[PDB]
Amino acid sequence: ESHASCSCECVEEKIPIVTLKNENAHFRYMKRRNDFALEIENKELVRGLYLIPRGCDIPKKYKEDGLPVIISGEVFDCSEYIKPWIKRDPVYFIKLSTIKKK
Repeated sequence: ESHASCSCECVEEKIPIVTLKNENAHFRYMKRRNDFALEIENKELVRGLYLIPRGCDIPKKYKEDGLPVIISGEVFDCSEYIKPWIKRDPVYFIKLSTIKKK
């Protein structure tokens, strides 16, 4: 179990989606973005959307494409992005509390 700290806060309103506890996931390297996302097993909770551990400094040992991991944290969106005029990358954000290699 590696504990983590995440500080990329929402500007307008945090919109909580779901809280994950000991969730199976895989890290996915995102070529265009050039960042790592998490794909979780329980697709029904996030519509299959990848989770961006935004602002979280992840230990280098987890940054491998396809690595199975076990994660906990708060999945959320930000209302500033929920606007009729906003075109967005379809993702949710996650504030990670723990990550473990599966």
